[PDB]
Amino acid sequence: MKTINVFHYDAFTNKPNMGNPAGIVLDADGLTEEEMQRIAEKVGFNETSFVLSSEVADIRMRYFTPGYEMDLCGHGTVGTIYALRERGLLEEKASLTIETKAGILPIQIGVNENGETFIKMRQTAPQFKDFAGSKEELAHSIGLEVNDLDVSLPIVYGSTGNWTVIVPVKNLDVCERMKPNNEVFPSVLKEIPNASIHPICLETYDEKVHMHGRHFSSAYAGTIEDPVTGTASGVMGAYYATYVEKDFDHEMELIVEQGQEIHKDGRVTVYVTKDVESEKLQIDIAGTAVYVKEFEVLI
Amino acid sequence: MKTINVFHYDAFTNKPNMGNPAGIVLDADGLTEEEMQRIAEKVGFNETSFVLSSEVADIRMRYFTPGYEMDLCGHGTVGTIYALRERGLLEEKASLTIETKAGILPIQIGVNENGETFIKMRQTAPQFKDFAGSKEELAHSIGLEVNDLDVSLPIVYGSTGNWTVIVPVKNLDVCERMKPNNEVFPSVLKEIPNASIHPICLETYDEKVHMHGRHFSSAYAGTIEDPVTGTASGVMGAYYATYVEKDFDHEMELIVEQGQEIHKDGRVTVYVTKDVESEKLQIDIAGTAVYVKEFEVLI
Ligand SMILES: [Mg+2]
Repeated sequence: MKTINVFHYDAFTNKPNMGNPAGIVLDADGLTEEEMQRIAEKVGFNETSFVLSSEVADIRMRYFTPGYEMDLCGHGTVGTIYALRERGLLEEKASLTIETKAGILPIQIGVNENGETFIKMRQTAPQFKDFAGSKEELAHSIGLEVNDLDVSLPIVYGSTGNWTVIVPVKNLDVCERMKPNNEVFPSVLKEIPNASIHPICLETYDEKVHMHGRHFSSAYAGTIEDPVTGTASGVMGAYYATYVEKDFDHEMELIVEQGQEIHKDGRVTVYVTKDVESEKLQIDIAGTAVYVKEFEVLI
Repeated sequence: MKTINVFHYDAFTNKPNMGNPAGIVLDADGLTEEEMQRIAEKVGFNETSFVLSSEVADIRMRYFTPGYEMDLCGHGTVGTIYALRERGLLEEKASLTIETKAGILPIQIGVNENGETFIKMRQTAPQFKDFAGSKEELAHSIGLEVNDLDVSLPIVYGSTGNWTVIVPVKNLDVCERMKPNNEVFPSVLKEIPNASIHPICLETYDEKVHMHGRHFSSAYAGTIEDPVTGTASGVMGAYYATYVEKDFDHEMELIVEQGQEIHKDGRVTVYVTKDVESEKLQIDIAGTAVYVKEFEVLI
């Protein structure tokens, strides 16, 4: 048997246990892909990342769920680069390239006002489609009634890499009552039956934050609810810039929060940029992260 | 998008192109399994080896044929360690360990009777089974008549890691007449259909060597003839100690030659020890290697 040290960092939070868990093997150059998959299974977190040597970038990363390899994982990238940086395991520079199976990712490493290191990455340009299904059926699928929805803002499918349904609800009291019936989502979401559902409101628990959301997994995911979701956060930023606060020049940013209803406290910073030659908004997200624990896995 | 330097050293010879070609990537830590497989396919050698980081041994190695990964490769290990040492990429030591998927291999290094650097490896204790099939079909499958076989020595399946059939034939003249019909081997070798066939005789081209072999690959392999075969040579040494000369004091060494019929000239040194612990023969082999070329592979 071999002994592998695995770290647990929580992404998109500054407090242990209050974010999206990210397993990390800080130097995976001694491992095969089969070993990586087995380590991720034994770790049993939603995802475990492996830091590797690269021929074409500063580093390479592979991302695994307990059952399969993913081409990309935003929260795993945030947690992993944060850990490398904070541990003294990176070169002295404010940007990094990461070789992945989906391409080379440029990463920016910065510090926020509070002195915390933030990891910033680009998402895919946003796409929206109107939701044309039944609002009452949608409300019921998340344990609500139709008058819990916010009539003033549109329900839309949105993607900056993965499709989710942005469902505006009246306030936090509504969010607290939600109960996802994920198995029924496909019947309600005709256009994109495998989308997740991400209800939102502008009322927030955290003071510096502009939007609140909750994330309910697709019917095809197995899971019920994700703690702090970087992909959906990017969609929320694009949505905000498109439907809520449209009047900006060049660049705006907002912070979204997630996880309070399940005893967490996640925050994602979303940067929305427009350029005169670009057909769509440009979306970046950034988050900080925090050490949770380290433990041994035998393989 | 990646340019990989591939080295070619011939194993089990001191003369360029007179041994068993070993493709070598000296630092493969930037590569996936798929990339390593693709490089092996492009190179086209019977085996290409990849040097990788290890947390539990001096180095780690993976071995690939043009089509699939192998668990072990003696000639690739010899060529690779010889190359690493030649280029100063290993701590210069008389012993080291190599992590492989099949286990950690202890390796010894020294200077042989001929003044060349040897790489020495432990094989598995010999297993034998009598060949009970048709000697006629066997002889024909190697382009011989049944009369060309040496009746005074037994035909056996033998393994020190890979099953092969030791087929004693008259002499070197008979060896030169041979031509393998590998496709028919499984139908001939009823007991172990996927075995290779390794004819031998005690007449040698080099008077300072003890046994002559030739290696005809299994039907399943992507080859027809292997130039200098470490596994089979270990079986030959065991065979010598078991069936030819059983009278020695604790340990003996012999040299086997292979490759002359295809215009090469390989040598494997075989160490046979009467292990008191296992109460069975213990077999090591060693050989030298030689630089042939370097070239780039784009993947
Ligand atoms: Mg590797």
